[PDB]
Amino acid sequence: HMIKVLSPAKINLGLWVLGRLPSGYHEILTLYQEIPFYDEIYIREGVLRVETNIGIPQEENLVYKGLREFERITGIEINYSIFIQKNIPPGAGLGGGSSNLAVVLKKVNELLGSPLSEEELRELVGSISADAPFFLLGKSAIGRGKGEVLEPVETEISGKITLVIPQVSSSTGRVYSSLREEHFVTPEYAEEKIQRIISGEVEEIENVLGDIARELYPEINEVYRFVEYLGFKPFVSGSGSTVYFFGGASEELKKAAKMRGWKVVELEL
Ligand SMILES: C[C@](O)(CO)[C@H](O)COP(=O)(O)OP(=O)(O)OC[C@H]1O[C@@H](n2ccc(N)nc2=O)[C@H](O)[C@@H]1O
Ligand SMILES: Nc1ncnc2c1ncn2[C@@H]1O[C@H](COP(=O)(O)OP(=O)(O)O)[C@@H](O)[C@H]1O
Ligand SMILES: [Cl-]
Repeated sequence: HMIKVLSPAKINLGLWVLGRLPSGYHEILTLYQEIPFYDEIYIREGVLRVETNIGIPQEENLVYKGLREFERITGIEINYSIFIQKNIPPGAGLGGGSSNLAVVLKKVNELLGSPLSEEELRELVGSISADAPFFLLGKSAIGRGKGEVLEPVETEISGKITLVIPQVSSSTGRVYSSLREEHFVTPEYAEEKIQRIISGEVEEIENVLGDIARELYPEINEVYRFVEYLGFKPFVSGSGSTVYFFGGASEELKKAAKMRGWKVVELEL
């Protein structure tokens, strides 16, 4: 009895870093926005298996790690065969892996009689991925702490958004590790910025991890410069690699993308 579950992406509509935590993580503020861009996940009764169409090893898959932790916490044997069709590229700053982890573990929990509460599930996915708890909420939310302390919000943002995703995979850890004092801001500063974005002022979006990613991976900067040339203000999701803008894709951009190996995703919010 195979089922299909959709695993959506997010973008950050702005991100600010407040400082380092002794744990090695960073305290942040960000506006998360779930976007209609999905991995397709097929769940089948069978021997525990987690496969993708892009060669991610089972042992390194967040979903697999989550299911194995589920088994350990709960005592219940997981007999599900998982295949993920990965439309959302790894290292794109769209939280694809985090989404995968959250929707699979939410579904498997329900299928097995809900041995974990909303809170326990949240803590489980959260202990593996800072972005994963967002995907248990979806829609629009302010993420605080490491990103997992969530406040649902209603924004005045709608219309076309285009994602331009280069082939280069951005390492989240490497981008965060390049942060120094000059990159940090007070929460009061970030908090004012986020509220303006929520009210529709998209010009107020910024993201220091984007600044760093453009330096560490020159192709992200090329995409960024190309979007400017197209007549749009570019923005960066996560720690890169994705650049987005508020508008549609022209034939010129599609041509550039085809030639350069960029993925162009046209969305409506
Ligand atoms: C950049 C964002 O995509 C914005 O939504 C997220 O903060 C990244 O979250 P994620 O992909 O779930 O990241 P994780 O897999 O939990 O952590 C990967 C690495 O990123 C760094 N990291 C992540 C989250 C955070 N609040 N501070 C950090 O410093 C840590 O060095 C960590 O080892
Ligand atoms: N199910 C999964 N989907 C995508 N990436 C995964 C998955 N499981 C593990 N990974 C690993 O996580 C990294 C990218 O994950 P992703 O959530 O796309 O990062 P980000 O969105 O922060 O750029 C890659 O190194 C990849 O090998
Ligand atoms: Cl930005």
